[PDB]
Amino acid sequence: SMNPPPPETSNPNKPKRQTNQLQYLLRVVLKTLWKHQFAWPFQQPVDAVKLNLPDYYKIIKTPMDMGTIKKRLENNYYWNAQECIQDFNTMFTNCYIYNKPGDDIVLMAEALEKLFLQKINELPTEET
Ligand SMILES: Cc1noc(C)c1-c1ccc2nc(-c3cnn(CC(C)(C)O)c3)nc(N3CCOC[C@@H]3c3ccccc3)c2c1
Repeated sequence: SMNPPPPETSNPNKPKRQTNQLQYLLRVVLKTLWKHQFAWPFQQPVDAVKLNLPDYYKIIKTPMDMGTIKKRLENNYYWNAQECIQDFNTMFTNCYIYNKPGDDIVLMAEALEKLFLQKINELPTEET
């Protein structure tokens, strides 16, 4: 089998912006998560071929990972902080769909998501 093409990290027709919130997401939120003990499985797309995962890309049609989100923040791909926050949420949700509650990968995701939500509370309250 084959993996699909990864999600785009640049698009020459999509308008770009840097906001205070998008900056905080790169400089504070992603940085914290990236260095965490349980980050590594989320630092790049799920290689479903190499991990031999049954029907992964048949169940997960909107894949997402921190590797992608990191390059997207670095390339000023997003217009809004909400676009980025929904990428984080997609990634967690995906994990909780494909994997059994309480399995190791889910406990890792749950720890990252708790840390995510703590740092999302510190966001500048207005996007400028
Ligand atoms: C699936 C899935 N859904 O959301 C995410 C995120 C995943 C995901 C992503 C990457 C993964 N990478 C591995 C992995 C890559 N190398 N190794 C080390 C070694 C010695 C080859 O086993 C383990 N291993 C992974 N899983 C695959 C499924 O079962 C558990 C196994 C795992 C999880 C955590 C630690 C070790 C192994 C996993 C999983």
